[PDB]
Amino acid sequence: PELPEVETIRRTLLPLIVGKTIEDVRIFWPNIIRHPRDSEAFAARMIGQTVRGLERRGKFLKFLLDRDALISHLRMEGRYAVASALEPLEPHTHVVFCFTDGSELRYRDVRKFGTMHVYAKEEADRRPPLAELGPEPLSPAFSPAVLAERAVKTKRSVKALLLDCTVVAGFGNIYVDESLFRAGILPGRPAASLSSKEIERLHEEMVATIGEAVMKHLYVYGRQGNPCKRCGTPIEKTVVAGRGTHYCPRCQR
DNA sequence: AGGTAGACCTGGAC
DNA sequence: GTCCAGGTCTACC
Ligand SMILES: [Zn+2]
Repeated sequence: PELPEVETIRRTLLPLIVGKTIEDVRIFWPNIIRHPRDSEAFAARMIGQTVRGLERRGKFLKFLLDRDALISHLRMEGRYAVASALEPLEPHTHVVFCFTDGSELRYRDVRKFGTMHVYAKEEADRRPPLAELGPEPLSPAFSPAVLAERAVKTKRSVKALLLDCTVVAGFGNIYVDESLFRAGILPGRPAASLSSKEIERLHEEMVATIGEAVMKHLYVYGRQGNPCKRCGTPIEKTVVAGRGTHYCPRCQR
């Protein structure tokens, strides 16, 4: 899921698990557990901790327990559900946290691409994968100044810049293409070639793009061959930053 | 060795 | 048997 849907999961999951105490952890695909590397230590350390909170950083969910934080990335098709220990697990269930009240937090993932890392709370932010993660796009910490500073410094295309997780959190292929379209900037342009006016406009559209989605219709992403919604020009697709890239050659410059 | 490009977690679909 | 999905932390220099 994208950032806005991860925020929805964060908001919806929290009341279903807050205040519950872990009694067991069952792991059916150890490779999902990335820290501690030994999934046995992962399972053992969580036992007896109570869920106190659930936060989001970029696309990462951060489950706050007593001593530890569990940092979870759903990647492609990871999903969490809360259900009774008495019911059969659903297909592709790879990790299960059993609570003392007979309920369970289940993690399902067809591709097995998701990741889990557990650290002491006070360490989580300075260890992978959260270490280096850029500012939240909806936060004052993500500013035109910050964006301009990174743009003027690189030889990369603007798209490559915006896909860099250290620049800003939670921007992937879709929102990058959409933001660039709304700002009227071609994705293949050198980041350093953007005028201050363009940086300001891109910042504004980046914020509106994720902002409208987190609170609540694509212009270019996956619409190649179809008419642009603003000028009717056919949307085109190329490779930029080694990625499938969608844009309107008339609206964007 | 800082900045960058892009390698890699797998099952499902071709 | 081959290829795709893809964000991001690795690894290349
Ligand atoms: Zn257009």
